[PDB]
Amino acid sequence: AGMSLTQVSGPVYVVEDNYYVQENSMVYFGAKGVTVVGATWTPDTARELHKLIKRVSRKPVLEVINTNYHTDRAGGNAYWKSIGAKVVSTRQTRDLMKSDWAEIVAFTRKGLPEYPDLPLVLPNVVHDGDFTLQEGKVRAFYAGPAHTPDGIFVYFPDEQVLYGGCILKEKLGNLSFADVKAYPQTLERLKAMKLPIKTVIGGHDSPLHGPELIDHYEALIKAAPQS
Ligand SMILES: [Zn+2]
Repeated sequence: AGMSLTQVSGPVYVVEDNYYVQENSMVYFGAKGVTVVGATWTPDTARELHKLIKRVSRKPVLEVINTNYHTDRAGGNAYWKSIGAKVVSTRQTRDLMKSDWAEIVAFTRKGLPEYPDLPLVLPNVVHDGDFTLQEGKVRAFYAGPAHTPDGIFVYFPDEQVLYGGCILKEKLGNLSFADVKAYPQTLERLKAMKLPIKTVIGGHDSPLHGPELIDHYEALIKAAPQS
């Protein structure tokens, strides 16, 4: 399918968005409504995700988290706003989105000419620190710069699942926005938290991994150019 939505543990589901370059995002089915983590690539992909959500739950989509300011994490924003979902990010992410959205859209369209020239749609709920949703069961935090300056992690303590959006994945990638030397230092700050982790969801490539995906990517980036 163009997109799948599949349970990994309890109320925590993984989105495999096979549009453009495959990106993986998360959905949390809560008691009052649904939290989406990663807005997906475009307003059209966001609509496709909503269609899948409505086959699982009748409860409203409450909010969507932009885990960074890039197109694969914020592209769906127009759709989510249109249905009355909050679009949530850190202040850092929101500020970078305002200044750099045109730049990231242009960069995206260099490799993906078919990708739409999306207008800026900013988060309307902005956090200055770490934050939680869903009665503390979805926990977002900053541990330093990596793939971008602003990318955040989202942890699901009940299910022991960690999502890092674009930060964690199988292949190195081309690193155009990355802080190559800080990247492993951010991964080590993450590991030093000693979070109970059974599952790490990679934001690209195949999503389902164990905690060792962190070590896998750390080793790749420590061997990279400019490391
Ligand atoms: Zn990405």
